[PDB]
Amino acid sequence: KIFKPEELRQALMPTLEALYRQDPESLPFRQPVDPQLLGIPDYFDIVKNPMDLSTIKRKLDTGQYQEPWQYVDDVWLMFNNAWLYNRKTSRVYKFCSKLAEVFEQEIDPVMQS
Ligand SMILES: Cc1noc(C)c1-c1ccc2c(c1)nc(CCc1ccccc1)n2CCN1CCOCC1
Repeated sequence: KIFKPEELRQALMPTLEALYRQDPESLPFRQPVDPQLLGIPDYFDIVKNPMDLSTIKRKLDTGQYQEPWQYVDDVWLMFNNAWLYNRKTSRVYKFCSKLAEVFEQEIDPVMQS
């Protein structure tokens, strides 16, 4: 499959928008994790490949995703990072799990079409 980056933007962006609409659950994911602001100086040791919603949006706007799985891989990276770093009892871990449930529902049909 050859992929049109504006046709992929139009197909994929509503799945990203689905994640942004979740409030409060998307709030920690809207900008890059800032370890200084959050007081978590080991974050970049543990999380080698950070990702967040703003980064995925800018990637999709600059035509960075040659094919849709690369996009799906970034969304999962963002989730896996938050699950790796955070305790299971934490607000952000539980928000991650909600976002992942939303994403799975949204992306399923879109990757079909
Ligand atoms: C994502 C992710 N992965 O690991 C952590 C830790 C986060 C993360 C990532 C971000 C998190 C956050 C947790 N909790 C909050 C709000 C509470 C807070 C805690 C300490 C200091 C200040 C606030 N935010 C901050 C959310 N703000 C909202 C407004 O825009 C900037 C980020």
